[PDB]
Amino acid sequence: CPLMVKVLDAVRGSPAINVAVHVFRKAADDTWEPFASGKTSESGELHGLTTEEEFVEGIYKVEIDTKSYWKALGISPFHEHAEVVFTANDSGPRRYTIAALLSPYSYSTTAVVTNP
Amino acid sequence: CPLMVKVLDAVRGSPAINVAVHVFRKAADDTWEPFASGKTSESGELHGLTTEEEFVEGIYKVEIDTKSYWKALGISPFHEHAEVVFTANDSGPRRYTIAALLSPYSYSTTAVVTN
Amino acid sequence: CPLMVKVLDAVRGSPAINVAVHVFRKAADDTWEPFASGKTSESGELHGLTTEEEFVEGIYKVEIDTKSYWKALGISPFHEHAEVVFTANDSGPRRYTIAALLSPYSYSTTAVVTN
Amino acid sequence: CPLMVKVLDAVRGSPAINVAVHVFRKAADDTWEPFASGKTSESGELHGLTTEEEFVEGIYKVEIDTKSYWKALGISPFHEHAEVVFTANDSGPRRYTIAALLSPYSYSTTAVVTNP
Ligand SMILES: O=C(O)c1cccc(/C=C/c2ccc(B(O)O)cc2Cl)c1
Ligand SMILES: O=C(O)c1cccc(/C=C/c2ccc(B(O)O)cc2Cl)c1
Repeated sequence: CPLMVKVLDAVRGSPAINVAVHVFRKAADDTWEPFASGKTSESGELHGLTTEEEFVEGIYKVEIDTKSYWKALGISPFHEHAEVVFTANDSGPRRYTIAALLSPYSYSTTAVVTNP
Repeated sequence: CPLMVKVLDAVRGSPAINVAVHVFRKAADDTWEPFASGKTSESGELHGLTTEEEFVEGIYKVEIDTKSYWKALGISPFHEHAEVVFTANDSGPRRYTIAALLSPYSYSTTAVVTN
Repeated sequence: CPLMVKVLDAVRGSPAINVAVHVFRKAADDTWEPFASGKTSESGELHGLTTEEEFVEGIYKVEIDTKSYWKALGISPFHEHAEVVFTANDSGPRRYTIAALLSPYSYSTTAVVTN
Repeated sequence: CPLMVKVLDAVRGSPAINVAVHVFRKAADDTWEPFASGKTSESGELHGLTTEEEFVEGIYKVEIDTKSYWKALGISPFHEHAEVVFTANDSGPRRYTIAALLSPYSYSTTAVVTNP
């Protein structure tokens, strides 16, 4: 699994479940092309977005749909989404975990990058 | 000052100085139109981006050029930039501070919205 | 103002107002001796804790009473309090700001140390 | 596993490996009694600190030795340690993950609490 997304809820102290995630990759014309999408499981994890073959070098954007998540809990949050933009695989294949910790008016994101 | 941006450095324990910041407003066709920009000061702050008259309700994006900041310090970073996307809403408090705390492989952002 | 404490609320997007803060200094027998305390202001800030003369090198602990803050808002929190423990060092920059961003099950803290 | 500690490094984008962790429990006389200790593995996780039987109701302090961690990387950090203090098991047994994300002058901690 070359790209995994994990989302946690800082209000409830739990995984953030059923969070929609859309991944985009910058094309040669500088536009953001849809790359993969999914939603977090009961563990707050999203697996299976892509494959080693498909996940080539590029600039990727991981958009985490935080607003939809919060509204369903009765909270009117600040942000539209959390966006995470990074260059991937420019020194060869790596495995990326993109993690996000969510609050209604704040979020934090970190990456764990490992070499297979 | 309806919109202020503040940036801090979690590696050095300091304001993040001379960081480029660009603000965009979402247009009717869903594209991002340049709205305001500047560089953070010695206190890590960027004031004077807009005025009450110009800062109407709508969706805004604040892009913070974190990659260039880390590169200038000789530190290899993860993100191309930090992006903060939010709706300005007239019912809520009037002044928005978008703050960001930067590390090479992580960032955190919060909004302080007050009267 | 060699030591300032600033507290923000990640749920409401606001300063954390009227939060009790206690500062302790580590004594020679390893016990924590009360040093200074106060409540955060309407801007989430606590100034005037100590003076240059009194704030000598040593290990300090800042305890932020987060549990009472959340309980007053009707929100069930995880932590008893947030604790920030650090060494004051004379070589470094002179003014210390200990900042904390609070959520019910999480908190983040940073130091901004400047001249 | 009723209590697990996970530590990540925000400078390197990796697990924080070999981080010492000491857990204390408040005694009846209000002193902090040593409860369990260990260090994080290659995954940044510390398992096996305690058992369901031993981990009774109480106020617990998880002290993560961040200063020692950073000095070994050549960084003179701000904090002595990160302390995480919480009441546990007061509504019956729960499973607790205490996570911490470390930078030289900052750290963030969150808890994931689940009901077995
Ligand atoms: O505190 C922040 O700023 C922060 C930011 C972004 C992510 C995280 C959480 C990471 C995490 C990753 C995996 C597990 B796991 O179920 O083993 C648990 C946790 Cl908490 C914490
Ligand atoms: O993102 C985190 O994890 C984080 C952690 C700890 C503190 C902060 C906030 C810093 C701050 C400091 C001063 C002002 B100010 O009123 O000029 C505003 C802000 Cl938001 C953000």
